[PDB]
Amino acid sequence: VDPNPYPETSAGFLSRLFFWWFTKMAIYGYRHPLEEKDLWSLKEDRSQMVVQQLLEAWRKQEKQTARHKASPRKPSFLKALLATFGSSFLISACFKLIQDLLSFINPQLLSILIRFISNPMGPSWWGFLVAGLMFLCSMMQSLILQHYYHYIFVTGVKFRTGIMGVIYRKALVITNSVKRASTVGEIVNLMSVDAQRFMDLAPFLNLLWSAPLQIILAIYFLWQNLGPSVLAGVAFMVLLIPLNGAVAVKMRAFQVKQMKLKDSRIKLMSEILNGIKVLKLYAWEPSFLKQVEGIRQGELQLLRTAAYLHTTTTFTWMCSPFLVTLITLWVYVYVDPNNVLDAEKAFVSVSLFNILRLPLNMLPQLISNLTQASVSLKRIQQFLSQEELDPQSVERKTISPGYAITIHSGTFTWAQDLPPTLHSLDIQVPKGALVAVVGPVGCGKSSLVSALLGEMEKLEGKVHMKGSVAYVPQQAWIQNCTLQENVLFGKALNPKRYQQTLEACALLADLEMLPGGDQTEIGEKGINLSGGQRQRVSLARAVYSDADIFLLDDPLSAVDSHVAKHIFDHVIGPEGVLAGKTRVLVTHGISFLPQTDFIIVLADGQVSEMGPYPALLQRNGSFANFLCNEEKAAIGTVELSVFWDYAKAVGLCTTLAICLLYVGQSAAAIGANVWLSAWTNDAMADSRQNNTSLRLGVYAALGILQGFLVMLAAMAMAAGGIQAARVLHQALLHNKIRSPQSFFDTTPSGRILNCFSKDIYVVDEVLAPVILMLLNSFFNAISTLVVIMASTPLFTVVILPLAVLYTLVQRFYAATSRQLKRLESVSRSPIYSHFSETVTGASVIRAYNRSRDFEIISDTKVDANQRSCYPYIISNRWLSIGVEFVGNCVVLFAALFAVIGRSSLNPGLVGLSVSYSLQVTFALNWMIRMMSDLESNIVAVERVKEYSKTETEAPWVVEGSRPPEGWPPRGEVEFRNYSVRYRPGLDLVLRDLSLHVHGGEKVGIVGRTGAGKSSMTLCLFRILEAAKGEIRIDGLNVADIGLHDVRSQLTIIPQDPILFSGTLRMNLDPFGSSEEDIWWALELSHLHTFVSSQPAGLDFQCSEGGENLSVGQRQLVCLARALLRKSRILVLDEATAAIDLETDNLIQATIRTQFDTCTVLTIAHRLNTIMDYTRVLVLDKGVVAEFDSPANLIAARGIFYGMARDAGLA
Repeated sequence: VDPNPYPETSAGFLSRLFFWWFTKMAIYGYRHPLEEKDLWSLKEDRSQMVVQQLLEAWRKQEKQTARHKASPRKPSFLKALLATFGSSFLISACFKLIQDLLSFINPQLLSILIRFISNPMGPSWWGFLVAGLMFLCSMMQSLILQHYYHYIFVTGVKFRTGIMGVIYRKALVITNSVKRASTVGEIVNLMSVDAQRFMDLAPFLNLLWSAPLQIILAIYFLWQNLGPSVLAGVAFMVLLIPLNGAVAVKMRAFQVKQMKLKDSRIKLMSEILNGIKVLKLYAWEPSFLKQVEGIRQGELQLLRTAAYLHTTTTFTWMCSPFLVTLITLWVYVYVDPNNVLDAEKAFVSVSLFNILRLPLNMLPQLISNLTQASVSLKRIQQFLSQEELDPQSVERKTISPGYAITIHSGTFTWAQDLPPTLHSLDIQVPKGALVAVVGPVGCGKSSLVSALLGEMEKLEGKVHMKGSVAYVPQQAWIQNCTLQENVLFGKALNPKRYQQTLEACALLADLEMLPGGDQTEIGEKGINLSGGQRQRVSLARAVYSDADIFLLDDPLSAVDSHVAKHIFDHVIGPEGVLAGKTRVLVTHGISFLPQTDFIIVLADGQVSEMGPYPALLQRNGSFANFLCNEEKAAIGTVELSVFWDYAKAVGLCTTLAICLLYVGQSAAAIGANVWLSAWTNDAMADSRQNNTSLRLGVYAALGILQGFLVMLAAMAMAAGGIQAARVLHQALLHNKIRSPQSFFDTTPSGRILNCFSKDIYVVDEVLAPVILMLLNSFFNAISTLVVIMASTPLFTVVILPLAVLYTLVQRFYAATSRQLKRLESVSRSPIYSHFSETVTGASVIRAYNRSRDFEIISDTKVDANQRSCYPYIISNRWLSIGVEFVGNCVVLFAALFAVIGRSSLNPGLVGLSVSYSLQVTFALNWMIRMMSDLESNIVAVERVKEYSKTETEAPWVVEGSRPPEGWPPRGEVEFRNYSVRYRPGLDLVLRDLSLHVHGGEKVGIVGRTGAGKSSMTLCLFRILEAAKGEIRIDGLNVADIGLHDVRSQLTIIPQDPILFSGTLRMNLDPFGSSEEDIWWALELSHLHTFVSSQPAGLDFQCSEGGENLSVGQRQLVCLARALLRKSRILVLDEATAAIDLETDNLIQATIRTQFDTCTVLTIAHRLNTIMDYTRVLVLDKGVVAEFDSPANLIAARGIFYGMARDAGLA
């Protein structure tokens, strides 16, 4: 059958009520990695079926829409979504009415226990029954809610897969104008945004009837307990919905302001990363750092003015429950003097204030989602009802005799409003005749091919065509698959043809040029083929199809003219493979006209000439005018060390204070109730007390001490996470800028810029708000468990068994959930990439009669996300049935221990223990969601930590070794006994060099390819350390002096000119240290006339990569920075390979005239540049051939002479 089947199918009453069938995937995920082939197979939910049902309705209603508009009553998707999925929502309503009405039993059974502990003369059986019936009503409420959630969430995965398939079946029949009116980006956003909103509205649709009920019964059952006063309490819960929203608007304002400053830092980093060569060689690295720090300081201050908007959310979650209990039990005591609080009317009016809170807090979200989704159903109903291509404008069943294409009196217009492109066209191409439709400028002709494929409106006329059609478009379409697929579109591989077709189009050299061969992937996610390459693949698809009629549109566009004749003779023309086909070629040239059997030339939209090429010459009418014209990383567990690194960064001291202020808030709260639970016993023990002031006041103060202490903690985990961000980024930017040259070359820049963008973002704006919620929920649960154990001291035995069961469900859940939420992210993207190709290429997909095949390639892509969405929706139900059993066992054991020990408890303590215990599940579910976000998001402190530790280059400046006074002036660089290599683990690239250069003579370096000439420039600047020997300059080894001082004193006109974005003020000088010289050198380099021309002058803006300035000007720009440096030695590099002579000529005279009194060492990419140099060093395979004059080398027949004859210079 199938190797892996949806487990549900086979399960019994007890494994399908408690979701025990997800157990095996859960155990497997933690230990082994999960892959797309271990995900279960969908039930026979498969898109093919869901889409069928949604379409059937639209058709009935739209078929009846001809009737509905005729009786406007436009067809409505809403009536189809409701007929198709409407009976299922009605079942889900009943599971919600039973959870809503079985959640008010437990608050009312509590009132019976707090009215038993009061009567000593009651048989103990009454108590043990209320303890059991308070666990059964709790079990029946969980196993029902978690079975409504399975239906509401699975219905979401089926609205998205049904409004994502009625859209992809309309894009393939929509007329040309609608595609032109809306950008393809907007049309693939009726699946990306609009269908996905329908999946997220699904959970909050049955809250338009529940929320307005749980809030109208809870207020009634609190009217009975506390009187009209409970109305004040609800006001302080209905006036926090406005306030929490106001904090949120002020947060977005902060986030948008930040997204401006972060994007600036990433851009200056990108430019530093993509130029770390010249930034290091010139000593500019100390300066480009201060530019990045200045932008980081601005980002850090803006994060300080957003701690205050996160302390406010911790105050509402932690201290809002107490404030409703104070306003309510304050108004009640005043409103009338006689009212007396008892345990029932103070701990049953607290368990009924929690049931009101989850529903009243989700009333704002329901209005947002049900209002964003009215916009979507308006868009998803416009696309579904726009006009469609006319299926029978062209006639394919039969044809007029001895012909294939006949159009009589046909006029075609792209749009009803637009001017008609073609008028009364008449054509009758005979079978197998090459007809070339050539016409003058004014374009058109195009409308001939698109008219025949049926893609324009036949306002008047008739078109008849017979046979299969193959269309080569004006702009080619390449599918996202392999080249071998593009060549055979939906065809079986006859090897002979595959050889005949590619080679006949000469794609054979191209296939060898393809790195992966013909099997390579082409498309957006593929090697980018050349424009001419694109046209050839398209022609190939057609030639393989072996179709009866070939409508070719300007295939000969980007093709090489010489190569094109070969394609014409081999495939298009009479001697070519396509010789019995009927071909209509729309071309704009006279070269191929003689070959054509007959030529259809037309003027405006009216045919002018219908004759052979000889006839065209004799006609001499407008034809004459036309002629003249690892595995662990995939699981992702986080080691306990990655949490000791965040702590050391925040501060070990700030971390103690956050805890000792959260263990001081708990005490205050766990005591403020021990005061209510001593005030609610005042009436029983003594008939009347006058102490209501001393008892209201103290409770209000102990509550305010909880609030003062939690705000001080929340403000110390939000100002202690902006000390981690400063410490962690400031060190990545320092180790990375100083990393040795090899790291930049071996490691792609894309990875380094990932760390300075996405990972430094999490460390700053995500971890601090998710560690203030793991703590909040951990302390709402530790307080709740301390009261029960103190009130009934034996409840302790149960805490250790239930804690093991709670840890095990979290360990197995997080591991599996993470893997499933990654397999889903990778899967979702393909569904959208296919839609964009179907909208862009729908004319080739339809003309080759392959529309169905392309509707099934979608269903195999919308049935690969579902196979990973379903396993996740079940996983959050196998956990929610484990946290709910370790939360219903606290209600049974906190009410089976009060009844065992009735004699020592009092009505109030039994109320305080049991009341709290009904709220363990909310706290425990938040602690599992928040512990999972921290483990997923704290991988970032691991990467920032590992990039920061790479090895570093020698000190930029070392004291005690400062450079000697005026050390460069002797100007002689002696290489002595030196050996060097690019990376540890490679063979020496230079060997034992021994040289002495007289100060100032121009020693050119001439070398064979593979002689490591490029090592010479790097070795002098200590980019690469000396493996053995020295490069002492003027008696001073460069090794002893600090790397930075030596580099600044020397001039390098680098091979690649780089202009980082900014100002010519900075590009010429970042330090900026002569006020007037910047112009003088620039004209010396013939650049000032261009600089003065632009009105701005200095500070003319230079784009990213200095793109605005032309390469030639940029090369001189290098000469300019150098012109300012004025060092004793000058080092050129790769002077010219493709650069123009005028700049090249300019450089050599200037460097000869201005750099004359200096040692000049020029590596030479062309031996032509090195002429008249006093002493020339020839290098071969790391050996110096000789040190003598160039003419002398020629007379002595050195390797240089062999190169000189290669140039032929002499």
